[PDB]
Amino acid sequence: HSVPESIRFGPNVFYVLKLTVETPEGSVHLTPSESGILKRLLINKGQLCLRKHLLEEIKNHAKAIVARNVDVHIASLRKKLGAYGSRIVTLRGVGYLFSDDGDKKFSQQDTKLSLE
Repeated sequence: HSVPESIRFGPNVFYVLKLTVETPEGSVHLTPSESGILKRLLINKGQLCLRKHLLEEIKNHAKAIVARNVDVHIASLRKKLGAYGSRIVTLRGVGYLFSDDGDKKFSQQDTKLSLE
């Protein structure tokens, strides 16, 4: 297991602590409450999670301060987030399988500055 602290999906990078994804043209902002849901799922990045239990992850980080539920906040997130919004898979039997890729990003070294 490896807890990542960044997002890299194709030609678009998203920060888990910035809430802003840089696009080819420029940048793209979004709501931290909706992007917060994808931020909690990014901590796992491809894992078997539950729905109701997910409320505990979105509740621990503002249970949407502008909605009625989290499931409805993830839908609007699909607008700001992008292709990552669809990442959250709701299997009718398994639960929540936000299958992304798997290639985590464990910050092994602390720096990199030497001849090659």
